[PDB]
Amino acid sequence: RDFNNLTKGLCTINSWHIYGKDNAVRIGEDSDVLVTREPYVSCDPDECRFYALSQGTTIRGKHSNGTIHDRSQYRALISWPLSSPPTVYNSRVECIGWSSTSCHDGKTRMSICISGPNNNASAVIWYNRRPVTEINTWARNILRTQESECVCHNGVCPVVFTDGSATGPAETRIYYFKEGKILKWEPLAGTAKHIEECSCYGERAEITCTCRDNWQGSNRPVIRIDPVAMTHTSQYICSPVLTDNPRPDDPTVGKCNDPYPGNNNNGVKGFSYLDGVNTWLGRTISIASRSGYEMLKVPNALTDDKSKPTQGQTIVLNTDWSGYSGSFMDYWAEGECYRACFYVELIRGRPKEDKVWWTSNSIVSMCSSTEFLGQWDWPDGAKIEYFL
Amino acid sequence: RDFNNLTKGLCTINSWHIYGKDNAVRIGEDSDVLVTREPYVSCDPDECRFYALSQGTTIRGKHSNGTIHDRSQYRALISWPLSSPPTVYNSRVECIGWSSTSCHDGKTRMSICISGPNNNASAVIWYNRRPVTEINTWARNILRTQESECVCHNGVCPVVFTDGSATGPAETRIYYFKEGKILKWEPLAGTAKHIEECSCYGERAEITCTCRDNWQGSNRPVIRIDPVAMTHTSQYICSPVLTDNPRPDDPTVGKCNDPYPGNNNNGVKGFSYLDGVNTWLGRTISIASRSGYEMLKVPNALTDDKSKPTQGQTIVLNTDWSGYSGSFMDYWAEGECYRACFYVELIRGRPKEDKVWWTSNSIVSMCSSTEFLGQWDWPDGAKIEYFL
Amino acid sequence: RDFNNLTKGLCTINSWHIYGKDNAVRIGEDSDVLVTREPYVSCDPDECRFYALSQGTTIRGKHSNGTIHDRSQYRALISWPLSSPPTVYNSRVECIGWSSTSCHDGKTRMSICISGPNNNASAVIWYNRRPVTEINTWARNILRTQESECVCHNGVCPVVFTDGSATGPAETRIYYFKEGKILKWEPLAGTAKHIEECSCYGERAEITCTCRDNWQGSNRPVIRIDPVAMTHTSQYICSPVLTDNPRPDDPTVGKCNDPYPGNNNNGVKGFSYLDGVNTWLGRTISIASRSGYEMLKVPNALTDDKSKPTQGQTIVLNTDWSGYSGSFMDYWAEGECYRACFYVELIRGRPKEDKVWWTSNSIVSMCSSTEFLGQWDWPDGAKIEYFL
Amino acid sequence: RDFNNLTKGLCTINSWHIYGKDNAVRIGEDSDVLVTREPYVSCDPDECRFYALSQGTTIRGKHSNGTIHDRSQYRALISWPLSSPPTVYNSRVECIGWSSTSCHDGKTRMSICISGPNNNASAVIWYNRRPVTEINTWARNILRTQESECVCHNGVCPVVFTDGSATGPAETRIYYFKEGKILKWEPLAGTAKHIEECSCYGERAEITCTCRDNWQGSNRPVIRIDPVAMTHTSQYICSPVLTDNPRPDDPTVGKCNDPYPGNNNNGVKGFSYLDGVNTWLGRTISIASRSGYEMLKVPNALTDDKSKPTQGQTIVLNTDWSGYSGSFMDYWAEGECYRACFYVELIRGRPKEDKVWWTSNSIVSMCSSTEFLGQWDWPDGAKIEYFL
Ligand SMILES: *[C@@H]1O[C@H](CO)[C@@H](O[C@@H]2O[C@H](CO)[C@@H](O[C@@H]3O[C@H](CO[C@H]4O[C@H](CO)[C@@H](O)[C@H](O)[C@@H]4O)[C@@H](O)[C@H](O[C@H]4O[C@H](CO)[C@@H](O)[C@H](O)[C@@H]4O[C@H]4O[C@H](CO)[C@@H](O)[C@H](O)[C@@H]4O[C@H]4O[C@H](CO)[C@@H](O)[C@H](O)[C@@H]4O)[C@@H]3O)[C@H](O)[C@H]2NC(C)=O)[C@H](O)[C@H]1NC(C)=O
Ligand SMILES: *[C@@H]1O[C@H](CO)[C@@H](O[C@@H]2O[C@H](CO)[C@@H](O[C@@H]3O[C@H](CO[C@H]4O[C@H](CO)[C@@H](O)[C@H](O)[C@@H]4O)[C@@H](O)[C@H](O[C@H]4O[C@H](CO)[C@@H](O)[C@H](O)[C@@H]4O[C@H]4O[C@H](CO)[C@@H](O)[C@H](O)[C@@H]4O[C@H]4O[C@H](CO)[C@@H](O)[C@H](O)[C@@H]4O)[C@@H]3O)[C@H](O)[C@H]2NC(C)=O)[C@H](O)[C@H]1NC(C)=O
Ligand SMILES: *[C@@H]1O[C@H](CO)[C@@H](O[C@@H]2O[C@H](CO)[C@@H](O[C@@H]3O[C@H](CO[C@H]4O[C@H](CO)[C@@H](O)[C@H](O)[C@@H]4O)[C@@H](O)[C@H](O[C@H]4O[C@H](CO)[C@@H](O)[C@H](O)[C@@H]4O[C@H]4O[C@H](CO)[C@@H](O)[C@H](O)[C@@H]4O[C@H]4O[C@H](CO)[C@@H](O)[C@H](O)[C@@H]4O)[C@@H]3O)[C@H](O)[C@H]2NC(C)=O)[C@H](O)[C@H]1NC(C)=O
Ligand SMILES: *[C@@H]1O[C@H](CO)[C@@H](O[C@@H]2O[C@H](CO)[C@@H](O[C@@H]3O[C@H](CO[C@H]4O[C@H](CO)[C@@H](O)[C@H](O)[C@@H]4O)[C@@H](O)[C@H](O[C@H]4O[C@H](CO)[C@@H](O)[C@H](O)[C@@H]4O[C@H]4O[C@H](CO)[C@@H](O)[C@H](O)[C@@H]4O[C@H]4O[C@H](CO)[C@@H](O)[C@H](O)[C@@H]4O)[C@@H]3O)[C@H](O)[C@H]2NC(C)=O)[C@H](O)[C@H]1NC(C)=O
Ligand SMILES: *[C@@H]1O[C@H](CO)[C@@H](O)[C@H](O)[C@H]1NC(C)=O
Ligand SMILES: *[C@@H]1O[C@H](CO)[C@@H](O)[C@H](O)[C@H]1NC(C)=O
Ligand SMILES: *[C@@H]1O[C@H](CO)[C@@H](O)[C@H](O)[C@H]1NC(C)=O
Ligand SMILES: *[C@@H]1O[C@H](CO)[C@@H](O)[C@H](O)[C@H]1NC(C)=O
Ligand SMILES: *[C@@H]1O[C@H](CO)[C@@H](O)[C@H](O)[C@H]1NC(C)=O
Ligand SMILES: *[C@@H]1O[C@H](CO)[C@@H](O)[C@H](O)[C@H]1NC(C)=O
Ligand SMILES: *[C@@H]1O[C@H](CO)[C@@H](O)[C@H](O)[C@H]1NC(C)=O
Ligand SMILES: *[C@@H]1O[C@H](CO)[C@@H](O)[C@H](O)[C@H]1NC(C)=O
Ligand SMILES: [Ca+2]
Ligand SMILES: [Ca+2]
Ligand SMILES: [Ca+2]
Ligand SMILES: [Ca+2]
Repeated sequence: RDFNNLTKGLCTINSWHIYGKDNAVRIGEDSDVLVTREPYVSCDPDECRFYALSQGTTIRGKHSNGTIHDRSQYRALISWPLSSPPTVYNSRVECIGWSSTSCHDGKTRMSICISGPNNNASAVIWYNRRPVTEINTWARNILRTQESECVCHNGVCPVVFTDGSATGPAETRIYYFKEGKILKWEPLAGTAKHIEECSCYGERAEITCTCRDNWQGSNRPVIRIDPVAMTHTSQYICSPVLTDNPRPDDPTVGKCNDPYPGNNNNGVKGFSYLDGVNTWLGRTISIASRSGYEMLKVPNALTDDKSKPTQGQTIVLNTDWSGYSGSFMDYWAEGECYRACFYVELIRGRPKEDKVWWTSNSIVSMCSSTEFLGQWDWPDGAKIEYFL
Repeated sequence: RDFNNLTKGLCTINSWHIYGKDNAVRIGEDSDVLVTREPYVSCDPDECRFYALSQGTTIRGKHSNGTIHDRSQYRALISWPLSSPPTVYNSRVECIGWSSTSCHDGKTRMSICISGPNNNASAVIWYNRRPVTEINTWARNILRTQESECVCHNGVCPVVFTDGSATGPAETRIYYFKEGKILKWEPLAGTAKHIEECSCYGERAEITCTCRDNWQGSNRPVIRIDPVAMTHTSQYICSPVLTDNPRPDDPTVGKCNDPYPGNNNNGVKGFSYLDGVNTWLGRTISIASRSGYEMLKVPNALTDDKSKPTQGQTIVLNTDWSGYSGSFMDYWAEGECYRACFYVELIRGRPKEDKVWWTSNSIVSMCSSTEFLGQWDWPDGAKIEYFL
Repeated sequence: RDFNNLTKGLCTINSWHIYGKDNAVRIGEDSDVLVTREPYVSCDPDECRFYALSQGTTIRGKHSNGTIHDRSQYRALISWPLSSPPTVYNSRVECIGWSSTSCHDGKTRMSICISGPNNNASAVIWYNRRPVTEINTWARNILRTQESECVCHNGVCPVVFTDGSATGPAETRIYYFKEGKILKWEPLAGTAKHIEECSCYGERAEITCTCRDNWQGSNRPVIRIDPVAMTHTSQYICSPVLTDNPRPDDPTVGKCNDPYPGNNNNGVKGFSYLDGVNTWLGRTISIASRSGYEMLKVPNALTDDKSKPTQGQTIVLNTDWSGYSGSFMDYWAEGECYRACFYVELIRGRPKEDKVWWTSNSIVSMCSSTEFLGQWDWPDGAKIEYFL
Repeated sequence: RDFNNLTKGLCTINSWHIYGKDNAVRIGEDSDVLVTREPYVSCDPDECRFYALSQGTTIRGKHSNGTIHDRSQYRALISWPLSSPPTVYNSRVECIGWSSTSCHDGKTRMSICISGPNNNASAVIWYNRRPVTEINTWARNILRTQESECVCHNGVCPVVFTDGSATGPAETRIYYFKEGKILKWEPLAGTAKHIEECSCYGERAEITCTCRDNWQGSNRPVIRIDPVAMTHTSQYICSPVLTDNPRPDDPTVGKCNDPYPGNNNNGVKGFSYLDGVNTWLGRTISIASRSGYEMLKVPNALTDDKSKPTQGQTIVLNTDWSGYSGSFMDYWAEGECYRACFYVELIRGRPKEDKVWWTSNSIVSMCSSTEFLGQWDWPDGAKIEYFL
């Protein structure tokens, strides 16, 4: 009932423990589960929930044929209980649209969905389950945003949006919202060349976003934001451990303010926790496809351009599919420090498993632990052959 | 916890943004979704919900054969969460009957369903989930009401009812209710010749209803109601832009107090927001069938008998089916002014798509924006051929 | 939050209006609806709900074969929202057992289920969702109770139970409960020869039950109970309009303290509202099967042994099936007087419709009105042939 | 809102009455019910709920093939309403893992799930729906815990865990938790040789657990715990009535501090209420398989090594399958004394019913009564042949 303030710092991460997993494609083989993608996880003061962009069909309905396409009029942002499937009967629709973000400021929740044709799209900002502000396309080519939660400090909650080419210079803006209303906005500044799909967190009154350059970097852009002063800066992560996909093999030396060359015009949403010696990077294991997934401890990855791993943890094995991944935290948990968490989207279907006509996913999520705990891998677990 | 008072005026409408959409016939192909029609949208102080008249079968059950018929003992008024499907397991039954209306007065909700044979029907008025007043048929031929929400001001909530022929003079009455109890009622007065199915809103302590003349006007009747004095008047919308369906082509000059001739004995429930220069009319694009849907800005449409459009927005394209449409607003939203909203019913099945045996629909709804936002079209999206 | 007191008297009943109906066998043809029978309706301070004894299978599951049998280990008392179907996913299990009753005393709800073999059955009394008192069989032959709600006055809520033969003298007792605990009990007294299945209501601090003599009366037993003094008496309804089924045709003169002869060893649960000139009897239309259903106004039916009908209302037509019927009222509704209500069970399947292997039902319920409203009939509405 | 204190003693148990039963495999033949095993029952201050470890598939989905295996990444602890089925749409996931326990301390609920490979497993302790403490494997061979509720006294809630061989000496520890945090822990002490799967209760500020020796006793280990002093002791139940399974026939004299020999390396989770003359033991009827189930009154079973039964009650007959069983009580029920309750898991499928490919179960539970009530048997009730 008063706005949350990013007061604490992050706990030390010595390993990751399972937090939620829904087994959605298994259970969807014989239950009424909706076809999604682009999932994430966000918390309220009293419950943390799973989120995704619906495709408007169940996995076994006939209209599941064709769900590899990203934007259409039948998609919506939906949320559901932690670790249940997106069912037709248990899901809550937040807003209509084929790109989103959402965060709670302590008093209530802001949601933003985007819909439109490519050259005439528009975002409307929902605060306390009601429509308040709308924004229209500025550069007239697929206006999009984070696809994972935003972060708020005393009422102000910044959101990064890109409008323009995904294969050349684009127009990115950081908007500062409070209670649904635009306070100010700025264009992207600093050395990042291209921003797409930011995954963010905050600690000690600062917001950090690890984003995706689609144009030309296989190393990742980072935006640091100040919610009080309402300003931001951008860099690339210095470390040679490259975490975009597809990507060239790891070099010896990395790049701090320029894209690392080697693969152009493609990527994946990813994240990292950047906290000095306590820094952990997430990445696909295949350099060529979204398959496998690992967490790697690389001290001072952001600043040191020769930093190599110090400890690791396999989250998904290379023979299993992964996809998008992002950051969230439960800022309303009791304790001295923010515990860091992430989710990994596990895509099943087209394009890699071409023998069915649909695309869908399941979620796995994890949080940090100060113990050095043992590891297991967490694959989707459906057998595509049962759907034939 | 005290009665709502229509205090504000309407915001300026410079375009319309998506508000809710449920994709019910898509998802019903493989989920347990009920067969409906005659939908609308109404808001409580804490949530806005979708409503419709159930047919008592799911779309894929065998009893869906024959649901083109309008009145029977198996229909009921049901409500469900905003932007979910009318599912068997997520729906709430408000009352039993094949015609309805419903509004919240600030303290609690009044619902009215009607059932009976044609020559002996009856309305019972429910207030706070309990039956309170009943009214019996006065002219003994299909007693009916709005099929969309009523509007309340300080406890009084007026409802328009018609009893009699749909193809000649009928008996229409406006009843003023407070907490379920009839305060007074009047017969229709003013120049409207025939009223059927009113769609209403209020601003600055006045209620406006745009209704359907079935007998002989292709231009629409309007009733202005005063909830304090409890009086009303009626006219037709002056503008030559004709918004009933089927209808003759648009003339040059319009009619203010007489039906515009050209099509007799048929129509569709429709609406409009009548606010001086800030006036917007909704209509089907086909003059011959309920197909396509558009919003048109026609300044002073009610009074000027030569008013032509000034700006437009396509809501459904002409190759896709539409149906009934109406007005609602969220009178409990924060702000200086009432934001105007509407829904469009999208009928699928018989009679136009004769290769299945059922009739059902989905909902699309929209609210206004002061920005000039870009447009997309919003079709039902099912493929009838999957139901064969 | 303090016990309800039967303070008011009954309103005048000049006709009956629809209150709830669920269309369960229609919708069960293609939804996951449970097989029930022996339904009734009971109200809490904030909601009225539907109740029945489950058979532990859905209508279309294979285990629905054999549900004509009455007692087994798989039955339970369940409640669900007013006018929805008993679905697997929307139902609440109150207690386990193949005979029940349930009422709310103002503070919280008492439920009683009975299970056992025929010669060793037992009742356990649940108050505030917890087990409190248990009673064991006294005469060792199918211990049973009302199959419809009990009625409470200032904490005391009496329940009638029969243990023994259904085809000869039995042992009936009236137990007075308060907060789950037996205060006292008495054996049946007065002139009724055999009690089975009582349907009760209260007005002005008196409880009236119309019961079923199975042994030898086609006229019905009535028990009047005093909850303060905790005493009771019994008679038969004097009127020649006979309301049990099967039954001989209506005589000219009736019997006040003896069973009317003509049909032995069979019956149906039924009810009546006994209020001087304002008295209304419910009965099947067939004298030979449970088919058709009507309400009849017979002034002073209880006392006058020559009373004939004065006004009527057809509830179900004779070509459609009916079954059990009973009384409830919403003692927590605002108003000067108790409005009288009833439900009718509509059985579908074996034994009359032998071409399927299951038995199940739907509910229709009605309440009274002081208006003289028009009538419609309310049949189940499923087509058995869709289940083949 | 303040911690529960084990204040009362147990009521006298003169027979057992039905409390809950869900009929899950019957209803799962045609509803979306999840495949489980290892169920139990736990109560909150306001509701008692059913719990089990999910297999991540519905009974009729294809992924049900192979659910005889115990540990995998697709299992989770779920809870659902008392006496409903574990449905996809009505279940709540508590934590991820293939072994668990859970109890409410009066203020809120602690849950512990365990996942991992066999040689690197880990427990994480959830308090108030959030992850708080994690523990890693100490002896590196299937770290497991109770599979039924723990018991709390003024904030401290002890849990027994075993890590190591199931066929030789293992490492067992008793951890004392308060609000999610480890206060202390001890290794097992006293004369018990092997602990696996403890079923516990408390009365007068003492916790009693009846556990399973898998290695070599057909008589059962008992741990008595003191939550204030945080200490414990262990013995075997002295009585010759042997309650593990498989087991040799009952001897004449029993063993108080040594395993009774006769069957090595196998068992079943079971329980008992140990209260002087008021002592009741539960056991399978077959000495060779988990089939049949009975309650037996054996006065002073724990201490007297020649104690024989005095009274009995058949719960499941020998021709029907049983499985695991355990103890719970509703410590928040009104009354002078704790009423004792238990559940029995009823396994259906492989390995005994090899003609299907899945394994699943239903629950039956019972509580005590001071009346001598009559008995019935409570079998699962599905017919396997309907699943072919
Ligand atoms: C029980 O549970 C515990 C807890 O999980 C288990 O213990 C963990 O075991 C993990 C696996 O062994 C281990 O993870 C690794 O940690 C390494 C850190 O070790 C180094 O430092 C420590 C301390 O200083 C030393 O002891 C040790 O000797 C090392 O010096 C990481 O280096 C490991 O990551 C790399 O290996 C894996 C494959 O094995 C790669 O997938 C990964 O990407 C890393 O290697 C690639 O990238 C680097 C960096 O640029 C390159 O140098 C390297 O050549 C690889 O590059 C190619 O591949 C990538 C990806 O395909 C591609 O992009 C690139 O182009 C190249 O093609 C690893 O993360 C945990 O630290 C350990 N935890 C703890 C606390 O012990 C235990 O085993 C369990 N089991 C049992 C049986 O009990
Ligand atoms: C990006 O997004 C933006 C936002 O949506 C898009 O911009 C919008 O584009 C819309 C389509 O062009 C446009 O809508 C039209 O607005 C007209 C107003 O324009 C006039 O005034 C402005 C300013 O004064 C001038 O600039 C302009 O030159 C005009 O003078 C309306 O007139 C349009 O409606 C009519 O056209 C459509 C078909 O195009 C008809 O369906 C509709 O019914 C209207 O026409 C019929 O009715 C009139 C009135 O009686 C008749 O005169 C006419 O002949 C037609 O009559 C026949 O048809 C009807 C229906 O079948 C039948 O009943 C009758 O009998 C006859 O048979 C239209 O509404 C928006 O204004 C514009 N918005 C803004 C802010 O710009 C942009 O394009 C998007 N795209 C891209 C690529 O970026
Ligand atoms: C619009 O809506 C309104 C509101 O519903 C409709 O108006 C209602 O219409 C009803 C049907 O006509 C009517 O109901 C009947 O009321 C009779 C009362 O009428 C008498 O009194 C009034 C005033 O004093 C007089 O005007 C009138 O002339 C009469 O004197 C009841 O008598 C009727 O019930 C009997 O008839 C039906 C069949 O028609 C039987 O099923 C029923 O059981 C009753 O008859 C049997 O039982 C009696 C009593 O023992 C016997 O005497 C008789 O012979 C029958 O016995 C056989 O059958 C039974 C059952 O099978 C069996 O057990 C026995 O053994 C024998 O075999 C009836 O109830 C409403 O009163 C009326 N309401 C109002 C306010 O007007 C209107 O019509 C609608 N329609 C339209 C088109 O607008
Ligand atoms: C109506 O409802 C009421 C309420 O339920 C019903 O009344 C109950 O009826 C029950 C069944 O008769 C009865 O239960 C039995 O109680 C015995 C106690 O009786 C003794 O004491 C009383 C009073 O002192 C005396 O009246 C009586 O004469 C006796 O002396 C228990 O002994 C019974 O348990 C044993 O029998 C059953 C089979 O019948 C076994 O399954 C069970 O395991 C017990 O026997 C085995 O174990 C013992 C102990 O070591 C051995 O000595 C014995 O030989 C058996 O051993 C073999 O089998 C086991 C299991 O397979 C195996 O492990 C071992 O190796 C050996 O192979 C039984 O529990 C209730 O007490 C009674 N309740 C009341 C209040 O009356 C009434 O009947 C219902 N019916 C009707 C029609 O109205
Ligand atoms: C956050 O800080 C503001 C002042 O900046 C204060 O009013 C607010 O209550 C603080 N938040 C919380 C959760 O205390
Ligand atoms: C899916 O659609 C394609 C064309 O878009 C069609 O050929 C294909 O057969 C469909 N798949 C199935 C399984 O119906
Ligand atoms: C509406 O007006 C009445 C007086 O006409 C007042 O009592 C009521 O509280 C007002 N409504 C609200 C929501 O304040
Ligand atoms: C629907 O009913 C008609 C007659 O009312 C029948 O001929 C038709 O075949 C039915 N449709 C289907 C698909 O069963
Ligand atoms: C019912 O009567 C008792 C006294 O007999 C009184 O305490 C109670 O509050 C009354 N009930 C209500 C609902 O007022
Ligand atoms: C129902 O059970 C009977 C015997 O109890 C069997 O003959 C019959 O065929 C079954 N019905 C169906 C449709 O399976
Ligand atoms: C339990 O005991 C503590 C003191 O040991 C006390 O504070 C607490 O309130 C007691 N529990 C309850 C439910 O009263
Ligand atoms: C289950 O899996 C086995 C091998 O694991 C396969 O042979 C069997 O046929 C499957 N069962 C069914 C009914 O599909
Ligand atoms: Ca890239
Ligand atoms: Ca018309
Ligand atoms: Ca009889
Ligand atoms: Ca053993």
